[PDB]
Amino acid sequence: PCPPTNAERLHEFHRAIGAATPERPTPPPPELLRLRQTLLDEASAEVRAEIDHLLARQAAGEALSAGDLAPLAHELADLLYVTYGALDQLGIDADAVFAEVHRANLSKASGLKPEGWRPADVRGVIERLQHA
Amino acid sequence: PCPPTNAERLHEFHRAIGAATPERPTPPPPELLRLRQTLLDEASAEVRAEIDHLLARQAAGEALSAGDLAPLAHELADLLYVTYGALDQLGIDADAVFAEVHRANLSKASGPRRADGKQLKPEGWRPADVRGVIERLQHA
Ligand SMILES: O=c1ccn([C@H]2C[C@H](O)[C@@H](COP(=O)(O)O)O2)c(=O)[nH]1
Repeated sequence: PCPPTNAERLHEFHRAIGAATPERPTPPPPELLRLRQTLLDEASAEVRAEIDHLLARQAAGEALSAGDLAPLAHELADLLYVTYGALDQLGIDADAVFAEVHRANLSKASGLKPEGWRPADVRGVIERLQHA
Repeated sequence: PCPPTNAERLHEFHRAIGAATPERPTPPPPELLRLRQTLLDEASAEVRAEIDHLLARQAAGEALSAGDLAPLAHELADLLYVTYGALDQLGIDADAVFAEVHRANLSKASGPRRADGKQLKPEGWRPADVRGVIERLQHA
């Protein structure tokens, strides 16, 4: 009926590979935080490498095609993958947190802050996630 | 209908600020790439600072609570926002790309693991065909 969200895909991946994926927000061991940092740094470096390639080709006058974007698109998705992966390993529903950030960002656009603007309250999202 | 995805939320956000983005994959101006790179670097640095802070509290002997994770979770979601933001400005359906990357990541399950925990690739592993995703979206 509906495809899984990208956040739910990360849950499937971590279960498939035996990586920690708690049901509820869970303070992690330092080894997990270190790995998440390393995976983010790896993905971030590949994105930058591909952006630099495209800028260098444009500087030389190349007319980029849609297909020329595929390496960059791949690395940007890898960066999503390990960003979702950090939230999943923390036991934090990424869609619930993203929804709150989106609420605050979109509400901010509807104003310059609008009158009763409420910034993102991720602590509240964390507390509600513990109590399902 | 199916609920909106986070990539669809970015498309909604870009329209709402009056900067509607392409519906199909579209090569961007160089200015667009340099701006998206800066946003990614700043969001990445915010995340790194929060991870460093949690690691420093743990190395001090402090016990983290779930509530202590909210600043990190916030900055990770901000990073999602600017990463999805980049794909949306390129006119590239993030969910289509992500689905194919996901399929190729699930096929790594039989591979070995690195000392830090990273899942590595088994022999015979084949990468995702993101060129095929872009081609499919471009014609469609
Ligand atoms: O432990 C891991 C190992 C790999 N990946 C995903 C992130 C990227 O989508 C892609 C990067 O893998 P490498 O190409 O760096 O091996 O696999 C993870 O999420 N967790």
